[PDB]
Amino acid sequence: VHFHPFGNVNFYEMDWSLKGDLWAHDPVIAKEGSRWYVFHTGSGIQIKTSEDGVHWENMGRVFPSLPDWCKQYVPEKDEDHLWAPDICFYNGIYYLYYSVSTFGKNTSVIGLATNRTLDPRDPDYEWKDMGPVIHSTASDNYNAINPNVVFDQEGQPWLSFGSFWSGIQLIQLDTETMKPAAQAELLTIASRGEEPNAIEAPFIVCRNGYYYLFVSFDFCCRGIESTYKIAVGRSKDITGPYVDKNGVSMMQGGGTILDAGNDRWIGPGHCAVYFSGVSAILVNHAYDALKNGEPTLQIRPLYWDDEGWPYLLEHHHH
Ligand SMILES: OC[C@@H]1O[C@@H](OC[C@@H]2O[C@@H](OC[C@@H]3O[C@@H](OC[C@@H]4O[C@@H](OC[C@@H]5O[C@@H](OC[C@@H]6O[C@@H](O)[C@H](O)[C@H]6O)[C@H](O)[C@H]5O)[C@H](O)[C@H]4O)[C@H](O)[C@H]3O)[C@H](O)[C@H]2O)[C@H](O)[C@H]1O
Ligand SMILES: [Ca+2]
Repeated sequence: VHFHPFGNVNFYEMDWSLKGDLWAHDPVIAKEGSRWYVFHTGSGIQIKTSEDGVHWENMGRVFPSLPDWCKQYVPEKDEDHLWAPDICFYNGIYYLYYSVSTFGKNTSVIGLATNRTLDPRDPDYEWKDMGPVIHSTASDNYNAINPNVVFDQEGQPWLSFGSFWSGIQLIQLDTETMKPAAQAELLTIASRGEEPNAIEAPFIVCRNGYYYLFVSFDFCCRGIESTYKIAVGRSKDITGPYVDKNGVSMMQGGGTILDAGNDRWIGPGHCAVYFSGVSAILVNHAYDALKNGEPTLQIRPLYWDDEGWPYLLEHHHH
């Protein structure tokens, strides 16, 4: 399943000196035609576009206003900022997942919107509100935010999500609804194993016979004091057990650190990983120490070593 398509594009041949409107947190990317799209956290889900992948402009948003049903799930929410979108392309349809929540609480719902095209100029454009996907309340020990969809080796879709509480959750989706399958059960597949369980934002990819689970550790959303980092583990089965490069279980704080940030780019996290041919990129945000800690889009080539583990090189100089 080519659920994140990018064409003949070779990410290792592009110079990723990003320009333009770069302010963002919790970014994902998609490409339709020759146009690239970044979906990120903000009013009604915020959208940027680019004709090359490198020069970005703010383009629009997914919802003019919050869908009405959301209030039932999160009655205390009184603004229209939707969090941590995820995008995938399946059966000719775009499935956009997003989070409705309030900060520090686990009364939350993940919604689904669908579209035939990502382009508002295209007369087929219409984000159909397909309603709720999965939710959490105070009686749950997980938080229904931060969705991610992955396809397993048998082409079955799966949803991972989570933030704090018991950690990262996983549940099988139905291929028709792209919502959790009838009697499907929620599994916890990662956790720091203790309090406060600062693990969130899962992103799963399948490469060379392993599922790789990327996550963010520690604390976002504090500008220049954010302590966010990007960590990774892997499993032969999508249901786990996920283990880091040192063999430590990701259900016990395991995870190899991919990026902990530098003197400029503080607290990198909420990442997404995409492939095109034999190339890959990591997408995330980081808090800009030279611009008042403002969350900033980052896109970098991501390499894989001979043992199958991902790694980043030093930042180029521009
Ligand atoms: O930048 C300017 C503005 O941003 C944009 O508008 C919307 C904003 O983006 C949102 O951030 C994205 C989300 O951030 C991550 O998770 C955030 C929170 O972390 C957890 O809460 C943190 C903390 O711990 C809580 O308690 C922990 C649990 O309680 C125990 O019982 C349990 O055992 C513990 O584990 C505390 O209450 C709290 O202090 C929460 O899970 C989550 O709320 C998500 O991953 C991202 O989705 C930001 O918040 C929005 O306002 C605009 O563009 C711009 O104006
Ligand atoms: Ca995500």
